[PDB]
Amino acid sequence: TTFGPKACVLTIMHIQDPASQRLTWNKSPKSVLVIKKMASLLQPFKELCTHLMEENMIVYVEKKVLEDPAIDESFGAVKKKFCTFREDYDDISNQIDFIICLGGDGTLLYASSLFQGSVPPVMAFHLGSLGFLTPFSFENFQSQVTQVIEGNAAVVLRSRLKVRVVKELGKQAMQYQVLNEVVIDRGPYLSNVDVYLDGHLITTVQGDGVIVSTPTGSTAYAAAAGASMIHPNVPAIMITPICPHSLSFRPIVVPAGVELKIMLSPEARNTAWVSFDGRKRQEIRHGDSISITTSCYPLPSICVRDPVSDWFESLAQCLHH
Amino acid sequence: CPVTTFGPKACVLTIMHQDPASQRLTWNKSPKSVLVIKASLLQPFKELCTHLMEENMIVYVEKKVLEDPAIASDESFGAVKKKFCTFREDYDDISNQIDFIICLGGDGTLLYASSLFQGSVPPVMAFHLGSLGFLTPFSFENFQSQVTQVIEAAVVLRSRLKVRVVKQAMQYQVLNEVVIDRGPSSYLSNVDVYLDGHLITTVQGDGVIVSTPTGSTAYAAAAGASMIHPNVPAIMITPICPHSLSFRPIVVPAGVELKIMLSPEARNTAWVSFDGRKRQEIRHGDSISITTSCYPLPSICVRDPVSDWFESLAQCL
Amino acid sequence: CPVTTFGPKACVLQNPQTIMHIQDPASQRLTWNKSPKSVLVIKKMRDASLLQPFKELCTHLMEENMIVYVEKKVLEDPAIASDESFGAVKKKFCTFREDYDDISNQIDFIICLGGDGTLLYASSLFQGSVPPVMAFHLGSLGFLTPFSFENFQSQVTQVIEGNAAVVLRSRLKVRVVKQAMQYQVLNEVVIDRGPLSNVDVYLDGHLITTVQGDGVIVSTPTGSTAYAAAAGASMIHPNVPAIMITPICPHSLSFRPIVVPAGVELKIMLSPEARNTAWVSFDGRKRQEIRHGDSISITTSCYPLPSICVRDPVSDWFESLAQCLHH
Amino acid sequence: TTFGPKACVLQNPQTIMHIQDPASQRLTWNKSPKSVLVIKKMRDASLLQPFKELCTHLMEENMIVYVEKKVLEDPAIASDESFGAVKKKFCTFREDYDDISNQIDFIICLGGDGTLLYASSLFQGSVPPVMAFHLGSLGFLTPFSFENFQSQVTQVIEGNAAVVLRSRLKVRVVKQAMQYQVLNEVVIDRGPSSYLSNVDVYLDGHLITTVQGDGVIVSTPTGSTAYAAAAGASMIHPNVPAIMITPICPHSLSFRPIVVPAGVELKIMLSPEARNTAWVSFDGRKRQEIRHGDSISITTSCYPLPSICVRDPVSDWFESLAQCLHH
Repeated sequence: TTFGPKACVLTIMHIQDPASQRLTWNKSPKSVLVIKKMASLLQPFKELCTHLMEENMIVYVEKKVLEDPAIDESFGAVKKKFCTFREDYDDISNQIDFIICLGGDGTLLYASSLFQGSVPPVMAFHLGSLGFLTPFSFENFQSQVTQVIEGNAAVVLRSRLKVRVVKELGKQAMQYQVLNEVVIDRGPYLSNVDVYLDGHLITTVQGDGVIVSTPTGSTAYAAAAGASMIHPNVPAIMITPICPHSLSFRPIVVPAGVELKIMLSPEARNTAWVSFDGRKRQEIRHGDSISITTSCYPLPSICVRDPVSDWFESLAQCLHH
Repeated sequence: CPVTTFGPKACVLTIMHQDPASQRLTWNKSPKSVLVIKASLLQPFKELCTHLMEENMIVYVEKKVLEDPAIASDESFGAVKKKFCTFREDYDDISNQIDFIICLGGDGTLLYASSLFQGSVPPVMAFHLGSLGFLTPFSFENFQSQVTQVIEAAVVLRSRLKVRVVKQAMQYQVLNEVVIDRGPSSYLSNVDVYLDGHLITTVQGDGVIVSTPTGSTAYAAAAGASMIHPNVPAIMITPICPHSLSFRPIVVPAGVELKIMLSPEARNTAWVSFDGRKRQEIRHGDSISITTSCYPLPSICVRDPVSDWFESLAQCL
Repeated sequence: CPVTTFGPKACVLQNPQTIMHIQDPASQRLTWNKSPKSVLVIKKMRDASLLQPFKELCTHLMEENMIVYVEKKVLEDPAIASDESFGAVKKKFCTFREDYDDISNQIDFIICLGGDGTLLYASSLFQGSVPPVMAFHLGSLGFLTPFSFENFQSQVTQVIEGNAAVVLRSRLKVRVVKQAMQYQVLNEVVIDRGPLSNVDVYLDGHLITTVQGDGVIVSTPTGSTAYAAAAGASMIHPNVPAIMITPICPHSLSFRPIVVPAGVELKIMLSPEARNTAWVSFDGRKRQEIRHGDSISITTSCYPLPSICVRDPVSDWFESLAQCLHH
Repeated sequence: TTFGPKACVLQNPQTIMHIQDPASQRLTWNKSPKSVLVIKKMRDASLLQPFKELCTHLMEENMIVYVEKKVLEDPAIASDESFGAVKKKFCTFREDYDDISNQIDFIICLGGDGTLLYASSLFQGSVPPVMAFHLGSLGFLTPFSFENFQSQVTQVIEGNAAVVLRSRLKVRVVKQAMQYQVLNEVVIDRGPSSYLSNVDVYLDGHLITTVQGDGVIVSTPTGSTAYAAAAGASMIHPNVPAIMITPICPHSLSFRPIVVPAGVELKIMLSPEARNTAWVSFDGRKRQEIRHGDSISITTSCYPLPSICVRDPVSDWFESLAQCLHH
């Protein structure tokens, strides 16, 4: 904090080291929500659920998972002991102690959509490929699940973005938590979307649109639009234009504490559309604003080895293929 | 600052202790020595140095600056020219003699300041005359009052990389980047990149750039990297014209240790550069270790860390 | 002239059915079999800077005893409607309705005021043979507007009375079979996803890939400075015979833009596994859904757009490129 | 062709060009081939058995087989006692010392990558027909599978095989005038200079831009899958007549890759204000310094490389593209 022989820097933040973080259970978990990728995961699902119940724990699954014809007379005993919820009708946000994901892709996106406030710890398993969000192998799953419950497992606090859509009626405000990104794209050539950073007009996006992503979302849609692969321990917000009219408009990475305000330019002839992790697509009209900030509710991803090692392994596998 | 509770039963159990957007400069003692680093700049150089001396301060400059016939022929500036405290770039170490640095003109003035201060760096106040750039936020108009205001200020702590080359061990502090390229070799490079001891990949292409957020607007930008705000703690790995098009630029946490060396199967040698200078050959068995330096470059703001960068981007776009 | 002998013993047989007879793309000139009488004037919409040049050019063309056509909506604009001086001229225009009237065989040559969509709007009106297009720039040079409005009278006269140079800007013929519909595009045909696309791309009957990404742009060398430019394509001189296939934000980063010969036939359709529908658009217009079983067949049109040159096809593009890289 | 109701383009004999259809070209032997040059990919053990098999067959078919001296020096070839009889019957040449340009009737390449580059460097005039085999992956320049090679080699010798005439660039370096033929590209880079390059690019005498970056790649459609691919260029079918100009890590992000007509003349030289020197490479070989006053003139060569086809120019490339996008 000393700069040369006479100067120094004089507000102080208290953050735990992202590389040293571990999970703690104030009380032993009892309710577990199981999420599986929407056929190879049928036997692992059946095996996991039987184990969790034999370990005296209430298992939650979406109603549609048990409706699948593949889900068996032998599994009937377990099938009857499940706690089911309906995705579009039921709120299980405050009922779940722990989350287990079977398979990759949108399992963690789906977990994030169910938990729009505090997110319970997430243990993600891979069956097919390693991916970036599923570090655990299903081999010796019983001992690993036990070590996560009984021990102090390492975690990556995968940041999320808080997205507030204010629409003129009074006014109506809608809040969304995105794990990967928030896309603002043109309606059916040139969008006219104004991007403000901490109150400063940064630019008017003219092109297909803009992706505002988290380091977790750096391997998602933004990757395809020219963004960098960002380790989930890097505190930042990424702004990636989609097919910009100005080729000089390169992807941008800003500090996690900035506030983004996105709205249609007053001169905008056409409307724009906003999407939250590819879901809940809705129109942005004149007078409507989208405010993006880093959420105070990150997704706690449990680790196999540690935050750095797990991502490096996923990167090494990514660059081997 | 995230909520540390995860659902109804879990939470997180090493604790680190300043907001990068709220940082300001403090003088334990008033500055007495200023280092000035700089044809369009000749009159503002004379103007500034006459002002700094009139404000009772020892002004340091490199010997070659005063050797210039534009400075040497000026008889009026002969009184000031004699009062400067000179140093020789390659022979003299002024690292612990300078209290504050002033840069005239853009480009490699900050790179040059970084090379002179391989330990703690005094605060840098950079002026632009031509274009705004990304590292020169101050306008030379009303400089007298601006400098008075800086002495009697907001700052960005621009991180640097600590580079260790073992072939004999050599240490270098780089402000922008360290480039490892194939040099005169036609054949694609065979550079092994290790992150915290883990072999990530073998770079096959023109090479790899390992940069700081400050260096993101430099060479890495041209190689497909993102523009990273200097308040983001991170190290960047950008391949140069990679053979695999899927090999995207990478941004890693500031606390990782990078190890770069030739692949055992490498038929040709690689070359390492430090902020474009001190180019040298990398042979088999030689290693380049890269970590974030504990000595960042303190760049003084015209407005604030966020606003300054946004305007440099507004001018860029 | 390439040497047709390959080493001491081999060569390529120079057969009459293999030798093509193409007019030099760099040496082409315009000829009037009869003097033009009708002119179509197209001006960039909602640009106030073009109002005075429009009125000036229209007054001149009529004073040169010629029927000046404009779309009805152009004269409806309050900027034109409020001007009392332009009344005499305003009454002498032949107006047509964009969506109702076919002026394809009534127009002798076209004049464009400003860049952007002016030329693609001309292409949409002429789905068969296209009359000569003389495009003017007011703001920046651009790539499709070579003429300066300074001394326009003499230039318009030189184009009518002389043998002006031309670039035959190729177009694509697009057949949509859902019922068959035919479209001519100057720049591109975009096949994009609805709110991961699963669009199959066939080249001369061969399935090349399934596009998982935002979609695909199939463009002409003229379209290379348009939408495809923003999606990572190259700038292609309009005298280069080719079809461009540019993916939009592909899932596979290794999927680079592709340039194929002008004589290939592209067939685009939804992959059998496509859960969502795709959308096809023609120079950003006439957007329509693509369902399972529907096909889009793309070939080079036999009706290219004749763009009049200030100097020549090569010189004009080089000048536009030099100005493009100066900015 | 007509353009609207009254205009057309004058079809003049001095304007009409007589170009061979690139899709219809086939190989003809004026005399049966006797001397074959065999080129195999360096540091690849998988090609050793195919090499031995091929060279035993060619000699059994009473033909003189040429190989570079270093190929037979390899311990894998040198130790094999069974291959000794064939090893003694080869005509060896020394790469940089011997000129075999007028001794070879036919070229066979084993494996991809630099094999065709190496063939091109040996034949700076007329190039004998090239039959390229793939063992590992299909690639873009090796269409033949080594399975049933005997019958394929015979069909190429006894028949009228289809051919792609892969254009080359003629490069004249005046620094003393030297001439070079490149199959893929000519690179002009900043070399060891920390400072951004200052390379002036002229197209048909017109100064287009000053490249300030790592440098510029001037490539052929064949070279589009080589170095230029890595620098942001498009994949161009080898039947597209064109020259490609791709900047390497340009200082201006707006500087996109460019595709120009095959008949343009490029002149590259240092900007008068250039503080540092540039370096010119020819297919990654013969690297040399470019000082003030030195010029590089690039045009399409009159000696293209005749690549023999498995099926045809279009089909072969589409298959290579389909395999490229499958991986």
